[PDB]
Amino acid sequence: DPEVCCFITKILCAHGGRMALDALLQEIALSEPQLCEVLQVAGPDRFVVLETITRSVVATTRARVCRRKYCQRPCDNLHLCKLNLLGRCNYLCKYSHEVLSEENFKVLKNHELSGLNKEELAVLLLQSDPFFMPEICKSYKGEGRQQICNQQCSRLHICDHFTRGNCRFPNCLRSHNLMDRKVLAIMREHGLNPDVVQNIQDICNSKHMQK
Ligand SMILES: [Zn+2]
Ligand SMILES: [Zn+2]
Ligand SMILES: [Zn+2]
Ligand SMILES: [Zn+2]
Repeated sequence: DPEVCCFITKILCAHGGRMALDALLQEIALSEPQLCEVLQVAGPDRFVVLETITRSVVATTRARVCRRKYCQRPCDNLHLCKLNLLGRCNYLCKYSHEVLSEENFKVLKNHELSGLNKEELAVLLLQSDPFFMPEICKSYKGEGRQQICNQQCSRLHICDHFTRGNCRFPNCLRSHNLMDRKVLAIMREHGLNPDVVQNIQDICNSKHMQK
């Protein structure tokens, strides 16, 4: 049911975007096969199930924040301040700080996320929309060479395709490890804590299996 999915998303986001199946069952009030049937039918575009023997669920969405500076309407994306959600916008900003605006509520409705408050929505977006990640080094060509990039580098040395869930290269040498200490340090500065990065990592790992 749509009312069931929406409610799970809500529980997960209220616990930081991730829950172990045991903790979820003790909130949703369904049986393990009832909950698993819901999760599997909804798909990996809503819930990502992972075994770490210990089953865990990660909340995700196909909803996206508009990347344009001056966007000409109509637009099917959310219109908000990226920096404000990353805790880097308190100062004037030309982007909307009204998360649950009229236009955004319409978008949330298309993605069945109208139930969510601004905190739950932010948790969800920080781990689902690749737009919230730091800029990846444009001159990064992969590991195992002398010239990895054109510097002495302050940017991410990760596979750009992997973050967009479209790394289709047979034996890719560009890093897929967002859990690397050097990467986590760049993430922390951008406004993404290690728990958020762990969720991004697992959603990206899931997207890599389908494509
Ligand atoms: Zn737009
Ligand atoms: Zn702002
Ligand atoms: Zn670089
Ligand atoms: Zn790759």
